[PDB]
Amino acid sequence: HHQMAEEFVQQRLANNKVTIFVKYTCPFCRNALDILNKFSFKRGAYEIVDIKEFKPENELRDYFEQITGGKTVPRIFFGKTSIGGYSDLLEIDNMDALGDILSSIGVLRT
Repeated sequence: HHQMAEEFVQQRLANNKVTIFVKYTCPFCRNALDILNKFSFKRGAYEIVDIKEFKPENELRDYFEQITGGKTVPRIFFGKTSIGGYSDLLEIDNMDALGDILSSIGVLRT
């Protein structure tokens, strides 16, 4: 009668994969996606997850808070590890560390 938010999130994560959880309209979502969309990924190594597929929204917010420290999208995962949100990603990009991190975690098409 009820999928748990924890299962919804964790089923979509993998060790060598970037997963970003978004909503259709979320302006930091687009901004985040634009960063990631600069790169070409291996097959199955990048997934954009529409959180409107999960109800109730508050259960998924509460779970994101427990494992990422924030409630609202975008929520970005490099492997099974939470990176946080848009300004977290922007910070990595601005330091020019993002390409190296993406290389290390095995997601880039070469």
